[PDB]
Amino acid sequence: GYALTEGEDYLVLDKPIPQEQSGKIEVLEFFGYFCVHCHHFDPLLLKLGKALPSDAYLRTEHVVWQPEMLGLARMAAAVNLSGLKYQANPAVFKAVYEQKIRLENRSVAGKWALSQKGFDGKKLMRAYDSPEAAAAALKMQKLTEQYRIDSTPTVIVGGKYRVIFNNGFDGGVHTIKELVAKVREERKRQT
Repeated sequence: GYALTEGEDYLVLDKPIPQEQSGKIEVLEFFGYFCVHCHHFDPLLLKLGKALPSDAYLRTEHVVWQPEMLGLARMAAAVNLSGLKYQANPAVFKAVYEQKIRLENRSVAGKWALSQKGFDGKKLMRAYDSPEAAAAALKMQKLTEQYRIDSTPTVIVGGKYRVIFNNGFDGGVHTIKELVAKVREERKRQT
């Protein structure tokens, strides 16, 4: 099978990241659109996300390490606020990592978004402009600094378990699935 041994598969965080929901097991991913490993790992992570039972969920946050790149953090806010994660991610990652398009810039984003064709780019920009998006951008920066996120992708399952990708990011999916099972059993009540 696939036993979960500490200091091997995962590390118990020093200082847990509060889930945005009590009652369900959070799978948290920090990432950047400029990160070749996030880009590659993203299809696999969304797939896991879509298959997660109803008691668990995926949450993704975009690291902010330099003020100039808060706009990428804001584009991620758009993507998610808009409900377009499953549609837009591949395209967004592509534009940023493969095409070096500067989506942190607003004129550029809006243009790219509306030039798109595989999802409602209009919707995306409605959300990108929403004041809720800027607020989420700042919370993302806050999250980065507050919890010392110095590498992407960082996956914390259930607030208190940090994934160690000792056999590749591809190998971490079936570790994340086990961490949710671990938190579930930790949550579960008796008689």
